[PDB]
Amino acid sequence: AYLLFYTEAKVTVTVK
Amino acid sequence: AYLLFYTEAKVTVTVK
Amino acid sequence: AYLLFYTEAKVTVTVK
Amino acid sequence: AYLLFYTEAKVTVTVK
Amino acid sequence: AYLLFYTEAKVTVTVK
Amino acid sequence: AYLLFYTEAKVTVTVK
Amino acid sequence: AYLLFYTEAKVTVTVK
Amino acid sequence: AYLLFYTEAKVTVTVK
Ligand code: NA
Ligand code: NA
Repeated sequence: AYLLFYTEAKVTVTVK
Repeated sequence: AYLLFYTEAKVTVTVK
Repeated sequence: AYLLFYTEAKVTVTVK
Repeated sequence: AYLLFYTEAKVTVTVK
Repeated sequence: AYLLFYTEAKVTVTVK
Repeated sequence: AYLLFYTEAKVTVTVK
Repeated sequence: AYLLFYTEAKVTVTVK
Repeated sequence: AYLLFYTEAKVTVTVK
């Protein structure tokens, strides 16, 4: 799986 | 799932 | 300095 | 400053 | 598992 | 689980 | 400088 | 500046 960084500042870290 | 930062400094990095 | 997580999910990672 | 992620997967992590 | 970084700058973060 | 840092510098980031 | 993980669980992420 | 990941497994995190 990847660690993904969704970003605006703020970031959301996801495991996909 | 998210990586969540539970924080006091120190932090717990939780996989949820 | 240390990395300061301001958590709301989303987080801001500050260099404090 | 804060950690600024530039996301494309690949990411560039910077200190802004 | 552990976090495996593939570095090129850009990096891919994976869970191995 | 949480991210467990085994630090020696170098670190191993385990998903515990 | 390094990012250093001072660790107990919780961790302090230090910029040195 | 960048956060850089030198990697062997172990990783070294640098601020450049
Ligand atoms: Na890309
Ligand atoms: Na590249």
